[PDB]
Amino acid sequence: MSLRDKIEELKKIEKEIEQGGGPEKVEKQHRAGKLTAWERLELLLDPGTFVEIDKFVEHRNTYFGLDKVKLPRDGVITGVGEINGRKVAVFSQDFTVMGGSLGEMHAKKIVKLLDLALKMGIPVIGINDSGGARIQEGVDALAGYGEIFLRNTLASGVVPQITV
Amino acid sequence: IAGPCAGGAVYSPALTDFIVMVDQTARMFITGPNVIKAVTGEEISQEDLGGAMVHNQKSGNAHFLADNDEKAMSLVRTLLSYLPSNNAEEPPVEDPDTSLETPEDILDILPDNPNKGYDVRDVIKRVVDHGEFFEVQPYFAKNIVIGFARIQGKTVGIVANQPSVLAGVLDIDSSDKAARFIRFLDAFNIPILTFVDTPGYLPGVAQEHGGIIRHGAKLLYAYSEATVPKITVILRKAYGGAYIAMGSKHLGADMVLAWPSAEIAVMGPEGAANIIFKREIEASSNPEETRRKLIEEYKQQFANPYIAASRGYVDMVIDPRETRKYIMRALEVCETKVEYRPKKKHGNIPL
Amino acid sequence: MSLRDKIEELKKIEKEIEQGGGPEKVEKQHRAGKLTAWERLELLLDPGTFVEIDKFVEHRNTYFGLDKVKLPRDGVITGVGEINGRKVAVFSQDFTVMGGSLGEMHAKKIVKLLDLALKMGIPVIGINDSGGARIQEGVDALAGYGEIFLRNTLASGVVPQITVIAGPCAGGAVYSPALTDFIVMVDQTARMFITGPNVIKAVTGEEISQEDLGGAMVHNQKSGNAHFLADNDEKAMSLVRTLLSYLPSNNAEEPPVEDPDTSLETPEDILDILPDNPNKGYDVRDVIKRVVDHGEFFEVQPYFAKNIVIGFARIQGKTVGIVANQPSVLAGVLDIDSSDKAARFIRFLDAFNIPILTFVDTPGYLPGVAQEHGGIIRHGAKLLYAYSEATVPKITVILRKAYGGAYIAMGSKHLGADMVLAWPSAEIAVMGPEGAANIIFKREIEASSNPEETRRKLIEEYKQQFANPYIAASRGYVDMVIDPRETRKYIMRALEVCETKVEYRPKKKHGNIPL
Ligand SMILES: [Mg+2]
Repeated sequence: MSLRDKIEELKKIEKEIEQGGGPEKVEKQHRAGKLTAWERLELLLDPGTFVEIDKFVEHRNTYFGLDKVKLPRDGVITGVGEINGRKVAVFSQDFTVMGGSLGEMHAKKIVKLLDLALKMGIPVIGINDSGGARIQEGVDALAGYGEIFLRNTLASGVVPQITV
Repeated sequence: IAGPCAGGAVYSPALTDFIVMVDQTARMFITGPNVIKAVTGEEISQEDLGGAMVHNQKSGNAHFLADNDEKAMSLVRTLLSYLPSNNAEEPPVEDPDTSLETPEDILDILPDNPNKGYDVRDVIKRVVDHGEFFEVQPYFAKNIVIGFARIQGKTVGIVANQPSVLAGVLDIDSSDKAARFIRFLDAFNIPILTFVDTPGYLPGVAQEHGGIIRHGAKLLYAYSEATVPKITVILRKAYGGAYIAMGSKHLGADMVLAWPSAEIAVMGPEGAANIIFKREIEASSNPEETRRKLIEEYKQQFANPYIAASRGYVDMVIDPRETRKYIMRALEVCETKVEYRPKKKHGNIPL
Repeated sequence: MSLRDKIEELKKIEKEIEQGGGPEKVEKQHRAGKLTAWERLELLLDPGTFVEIDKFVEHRNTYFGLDKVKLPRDGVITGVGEINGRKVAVFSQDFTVMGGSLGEMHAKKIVKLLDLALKMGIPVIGINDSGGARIQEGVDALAGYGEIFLRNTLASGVVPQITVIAGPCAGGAVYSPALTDFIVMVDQTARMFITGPNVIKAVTGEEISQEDLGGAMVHNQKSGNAHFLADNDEKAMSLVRTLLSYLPSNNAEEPPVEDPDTSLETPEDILDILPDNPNKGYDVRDVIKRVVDHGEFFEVQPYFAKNIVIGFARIQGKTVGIVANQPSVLAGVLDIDSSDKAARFIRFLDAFNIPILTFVDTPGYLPGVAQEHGGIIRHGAKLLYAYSEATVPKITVILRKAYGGAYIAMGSKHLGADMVLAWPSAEIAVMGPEGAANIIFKREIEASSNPEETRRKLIEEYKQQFANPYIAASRGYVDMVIDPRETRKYIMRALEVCETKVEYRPKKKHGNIPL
């Protein structure tokens, strides 16, 4: 309703997105000896320096029951932070959301982040943790990968690219 | 302009970036009152034809009104303080504000009632260094606000809808005003900070017959062409072509933030819902109940800022109290933004 | 099942797409006096040269019943064809598919087409025929328009962009046209407006028809938005082909050379155009046509600011742009509207490497409070900027009057003209000779027993002694005072030399032209 009611609603929506694939999937990540997508960033970056973008992105493909589910961040955290006072573009795949599978929107977020790293002249860090293509999205997932590969090639010898 | 400025004299000032005019003593016109009277019959004083207020308020020719020569000299010194010497230099860094916090009372500026306005300068000043805003062309096309300010000591230019004047619409004069300013900022390497709250273009036969099409396109061209950093904050309404024009992601903004009060829609929610549900409204056993149900529902489900955030058109929906901090950090990253344009002698902007 | 079975299937899928919105929507289109999107391309492009792309594109948004319909081509045909043997990118909106509304995929098709034109260095022809945003698709529709405008802006002054308005063009749809170089509007069937009459009526109480608000003639005559008025879709297609024949494919080419007139002569009757009475007007196009190849003049914006004339011609087969004061309309004064018309045309010419040929006969600027209050300073300054900035060859011929600021603005030597010629009828002065004598001789005239007689003699002596073309020629401002019958020869010879003209400009992202 009011501006402060809408701020409280915004906070609800963000907490939900920040669950990832939920407490049970998160617990399983930890049992496997693995940190979550957000815990990794929290260790990688200078404290308090990370700005997320595209947190509210949602998938568009409806196939095979995708129209009945919400997929937080579409499985990937993208943003810019600092490492020892220098700007770095980072992405961190969230395995808790459909095995960290790469949907169309997931790919588009990484493409956007790579485009941005190149344009701003900052290193990119990719943290990979993914079963592969979200199979349900069909050829859009391959389009997604291809565009990423294209961005990696243009950035090659321009900004350093590190993968984990 | 610190005195008369008549005939061919006027064109040099028009070809410079900014014109300061001194209140009672400055006058500028191509043709004087005697010749106008001899040709048209119109009786007018030099002040009313081309005084400093006329050019600041009506003609759109001048950017500042100084009360006297002293004030005009200081005004010039202050304007230069925001600018580089040339286009190969970064603008200067002055008196940095490195605090991150936006005050709590930023939450009390927008009215509860969406039909009411507010002064957008109350938002600007709660986001920029030290609350300092140096307004350009304040008397002309007041439905849009433009000027200089600083973020962490570095010059930014501001473009903002003014919802307290003509509902914050865009029109012929506001397009001209903002478009030229944007092009100046771009040329001299200054970031562009845009604040959005607009329901669309001013309707009117005179707007259409006056060329709202070619004039409005100048603002699209200006943002699109610009390679400086472009950060945009949607405060409230952003409908139709006006959403696109006001530093949208689609014209190459680097970051788009939306307050939770933002309302992004293809047209006015009322007009959209009337078209889309045209049939259901006409087949209901009470149209105005269903039409009002559907309009509220359209606003809630379709016009909220999360639809555009879900597509990545809005990078983040944010607490208004985070606004200064997002801008500061975006601008730290964007200090090294390099963007290329096709090789051309120049473009063909609409005129 | 088999490959040939799959070919038969493919052909069926294609035939269904080619129906557009269906037989009844096509009948309706034709009843409105409009051709289909495909019939238009057929006339526009050389026979059998069109290659369509993205024919099989389908919309993705499912809102408001959109998941229960097929929309062929998503309402737009895109591809590449030839016009007179040269490659051109084309799009053609299909009004029979949801009123030619712009969806997400429709827009992406057009974006892809513009990206391609730019990359390949070829012109773009947009045929618009659209109710506006597909509102059922919401912010994606707006995203679409936005990306189109960005592509138009990037392409601006790199490849020629021509828009034909051949039906409705409402809302944000209007801005892509505005960002293109030239707009052809079809009489009666074309309409363009941001806001429609019903919204205007609801908000301002003004009652107006669509034709009176945004018809082809309105935009040609009142608003200054459009450059040509075609009767017909057929006529609009032939107009586009003729226009392109003047233009290069892109900004890295010299313009095309076509059917050279190699004669040097200017007919004797060029001496009979300017009246004996210097207060009488004439049609400047009678001078233009006795100087350019074959007498052929292709006029741009002929209904708007008719006190100035612009268009394309050829000299020895090579494209030139014409800018000329029109003494038969508002005594050939400069004003807001003429300044806009000429300045934008000149910037186009310069961007695409076309010489500028100026014909000067102007007493100055239009006096009036509305001119001052409407910004004649900033608008007038656009013309000065446009000439000053131009690095293409600039040839200026002064036929008669050239007074004050307008002398300067009309391609003067001081703004970088490569050659300035004056007829013996030329009258170059710092302002109108009456106003100048009134200032210079203020004391003699006021002192006199008969101020009007005294004033009258001084004006005559001033015109004779100070305003003749030989004063400016004595300083080298006018390169030559010429016999009017020598005009064509001078222009040809100068243009031959100026083919290799190289001029630099300071490095900048761009300038800050007044708007
Ligand atoms: Mg104007």
